[PDB]
Amino acid sequence: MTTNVALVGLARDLAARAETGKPIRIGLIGAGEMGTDIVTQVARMQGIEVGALSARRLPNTFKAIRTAYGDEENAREATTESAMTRAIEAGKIAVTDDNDLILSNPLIDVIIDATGIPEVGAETGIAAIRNGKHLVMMNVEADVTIGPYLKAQADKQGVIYSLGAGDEPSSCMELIEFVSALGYEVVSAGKGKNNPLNFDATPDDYRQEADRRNMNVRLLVEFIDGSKTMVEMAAIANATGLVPDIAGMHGPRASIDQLSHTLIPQAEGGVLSKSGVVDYSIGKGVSPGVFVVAKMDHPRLNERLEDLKIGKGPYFTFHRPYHLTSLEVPLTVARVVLHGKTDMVPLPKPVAEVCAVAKKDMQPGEHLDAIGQYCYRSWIMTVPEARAAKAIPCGLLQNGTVIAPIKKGELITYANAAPQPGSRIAELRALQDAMLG
Amino acid sequence: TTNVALVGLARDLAARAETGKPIRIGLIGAGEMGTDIVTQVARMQGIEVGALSARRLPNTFKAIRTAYGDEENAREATTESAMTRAIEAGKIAVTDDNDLILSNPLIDVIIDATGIPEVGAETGIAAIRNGKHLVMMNVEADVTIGPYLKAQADKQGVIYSLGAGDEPSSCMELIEFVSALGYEVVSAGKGKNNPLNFDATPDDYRQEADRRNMNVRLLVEFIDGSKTMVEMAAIANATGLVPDIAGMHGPRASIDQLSHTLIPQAEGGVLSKSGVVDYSIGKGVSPGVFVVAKMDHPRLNERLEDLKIGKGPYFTFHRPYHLTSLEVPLTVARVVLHGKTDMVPLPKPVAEVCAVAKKDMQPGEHLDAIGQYCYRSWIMTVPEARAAKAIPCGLLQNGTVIAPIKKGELITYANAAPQPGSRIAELRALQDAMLGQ
Ligand SMILES: [Mg+2]
Ligand SMILES: [Mg+2]
Repeated sequence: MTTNVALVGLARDLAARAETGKPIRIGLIGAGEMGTDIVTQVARMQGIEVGALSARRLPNTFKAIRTAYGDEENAREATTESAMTRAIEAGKIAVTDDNDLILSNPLIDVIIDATGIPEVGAETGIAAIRNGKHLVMMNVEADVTIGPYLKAQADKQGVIYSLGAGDEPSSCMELIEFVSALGYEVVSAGKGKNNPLNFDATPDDYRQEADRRNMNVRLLVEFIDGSKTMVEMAAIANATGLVPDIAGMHGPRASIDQLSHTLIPQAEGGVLSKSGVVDYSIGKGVSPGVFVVAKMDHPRLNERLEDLKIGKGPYFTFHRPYHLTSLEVPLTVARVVLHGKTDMVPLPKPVAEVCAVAKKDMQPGEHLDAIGQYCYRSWIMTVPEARAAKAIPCGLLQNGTVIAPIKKGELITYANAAPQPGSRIAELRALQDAMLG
Repeated sequence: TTNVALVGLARDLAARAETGKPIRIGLIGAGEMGTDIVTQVARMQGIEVGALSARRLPNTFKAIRTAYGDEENAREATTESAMTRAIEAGKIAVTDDNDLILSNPLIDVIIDATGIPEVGAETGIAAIRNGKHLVMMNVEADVTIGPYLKAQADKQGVIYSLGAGDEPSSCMELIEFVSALGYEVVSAGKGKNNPLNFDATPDDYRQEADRRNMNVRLLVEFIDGSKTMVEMAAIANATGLVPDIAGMHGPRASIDQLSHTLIPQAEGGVLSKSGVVDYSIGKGVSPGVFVVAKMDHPRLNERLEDLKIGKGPYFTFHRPYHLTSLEVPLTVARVVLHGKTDMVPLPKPVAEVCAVAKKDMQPGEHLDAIGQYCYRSWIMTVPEARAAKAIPCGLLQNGTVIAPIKKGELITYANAAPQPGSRIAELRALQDAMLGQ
């Protein structure tokens, strides 16, 4: 009709949900780019709606709705529960500047924080779970810091925790599930980037592109300096047991057609010390999307994949050549609510830690700024290596205090820096560490 | 073996293994596809081949020896009590009598891997009659009598599905995704590296078939387009997409050109309308399958452009692999564990696989078989096939020519008569009666 095709699978399940007259209802925190994308995407779908939308400043909620629909007719201001419930019952998106109204409204099935602020994702995440709501996490920086604790609390409450679909970590998990259900060895998994990283990048280098693209300069810097890649790969590690092969990963030069001879063991001509890793490639054809390199262990299976022109064995590349970011998150919401399935959760025992390296020399008393700025960049390590070094989890570091001189390129540790101790995020991480100890 | 924690369907299969009662497949046909399935299941958890049949008993032992290295796991059974005792002993029961498999109480799901459409029809209705789920690999049979099989499965309370891993069922994965997200499916299908040759015969391929120890008919039906017509018809008949013209356009297009080619003429492509099955000639599409989708909101167009998915409003979604028989056990797992089909025909077919003569023939000659000398498949809409009195291609093997036929001419009830006594002609008449109601 709009789609040109009969209803099948999840599309059919959503249509059946719509026919009940009670759609799945998202409580959406954050009316910026990702939130506006979600509102826009849900408007094309059946059986799923945004019940309520919050922003720090109320006008930005109306702006998001106007961008999605071309006018504000679907928006209705609500600053108490009775007003929010009435709005939703009237078929409106309740808009508010009070997150707690969304977190506690009885008609909201699932919470998504789209602010892009890890501390807010932590705060609203534990609130969602305490209110007995399912939680879909888009903030990967938060997830790699406190995900295991959120997941444990979600299980204590009988709700589902999941990373949202459409970002490299969760998209890669689709490939991992497929290869592993078939009983094949996962040799390496990850993402690519078209151009080399620049670990020295700062907002001075990108402020011009940011202005031109009307976007947050920090998103550019964390892209170029490797930080986002380190985070995303750690999320895959911590959901699978795959490990970085070396701190920071290898990040070799490899096009899509070269992965199966590069991100494999050194004994077989690759760069890896062992099989079972997260890594990434620099080169053409991989981004957007994600990959798994799998090994065949039976000569007949090798021959079938060679006859099918999948590669030359025993290593083969499985590529998902797209990820739609925000746009796929409603699919996670549907799977959670209709099927009781998560798309991606951390394991109970993390295997990797996102650590941080200084981008510049700093003296005691200076404050560390923020990811995507001037002072530091993320750096993946195994948990044992991070612990030996007393590395501070990168997610804790914004506005931290330097307590001993730090040189450009040096690891940020509990010997040379101190997080702001009063954050929900440092306080939740302490609880996670106690749970794990 | 996999290097990763159990997630999703893998986890579901491991939990099934822990019950001590695996999913049990009854496998009919010990040739190449059936040997692939025995080999693939051997590296999976929670799923086993309970029994294997062949026309000639020694081929069952040969399949098992190719899978395992020796024939140890095989045990001949000639009665139900022997078969059940063999399965309970951890053996693969082997026989030359399909009915022993079809009626054994320990068998959960039947798969016919013989590659013979008539046998797929016969064993499929028998599997349903016996209250077993049915996974169909024979697409030639499915596009002939699939609707009837699906209706009879519904009456018995069992599940009918095409097996995963072939172009039609792989494409349905993409169609599900795009349509769940509410996007317009413009075109869907597969690719071929080189131009079709409609005049190909076994003489052109017998040398390569001998060299590769393979059936020459598989090569001829690939080259002459027959398999492509069948696979696109299966997608059509599961979705309501239609060939835009008899035989489809089959334009030259690489993977990067699909989104400007298999789109409407008004927008610079070749199609008369949106919502089709078609195929491309050129690089980078094969192996696997595509959907070209259209965006209907400028923000969603912008997002996909920013992600470098394409230049809008048309975008290509590619699954760059499909593993043939190796994925079929995933269909078995989803059917038995989750009650989900991977692919079913709609109740009302929209496309018919018809046939065209490859050479002049005179009355009294017999038509031979697909992949040989006399005829090739040719997709048509159902209304055009009806109007022309076209015979469904699946009925034609060993049919009688009853009026002169020229090279390139459609095979119709006016110029040929199918063998009337086949299970496939009989079941097709039943389907036509059911559709008349
Ligand atoms: Mg990402
Ligand atoms: Mg095929």
